[PDB]
This record gives sequence, C-alpha cells and structure tokens, in this order.
Amino acid sequence: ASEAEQRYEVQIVCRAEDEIQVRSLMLHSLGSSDLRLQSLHSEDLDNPAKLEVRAELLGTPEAPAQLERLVSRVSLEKGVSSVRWQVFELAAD
Repeated sequence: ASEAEQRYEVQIVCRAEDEIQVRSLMLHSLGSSDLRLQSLHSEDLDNPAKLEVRAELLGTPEAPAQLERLVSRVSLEKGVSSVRWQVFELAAD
C-alpha cells in the first residue's frame, strides 16, 4: 500500500556462553531474508554473562512472519534467555 519500511529491533538476550551460536543463527536466518540488517548493538544488560543483542532489521509491516522465522531459528539454539522484537516505526509526519 504505502512504502513504509519499518525497523524491527530484535533484542536477543543470550548467554555469552553461546552468543556466537546465537549470532551465527541470526546470520543463518538472514539467509535470504526480507528483513535487512542494519546494525546489531551487542551490550551486556541483565548480567555480564547475558548479552543483549539488539539488531536493527528493516522490513515492511507486511512481513511479520519473517520476524517469527528469525525468533524461531534463534530460539532453537541454547543460550537464549529471552528474545523480543520491537517494532520501531517511521515518524508519522
């Protein structure tokens, strides 16, 4: 309808123990993805052992299923404490 590509910020809270696996599966789920990665801010949040990786992925509101896909593929892996995605939209002007 209207070209409004939104940024979905996938915030994966994962143990540092398996962060590399988590991030590898993140990239794996980027294997032909509508969701186009911009950046992934990986900081320590809950605890130094739990790294929260908040990645900006651009996608349209027409692609919610892809977010599920990402979340599922990463949730298949161990180390993930919590995984949320924030729909950040464009500023309605």
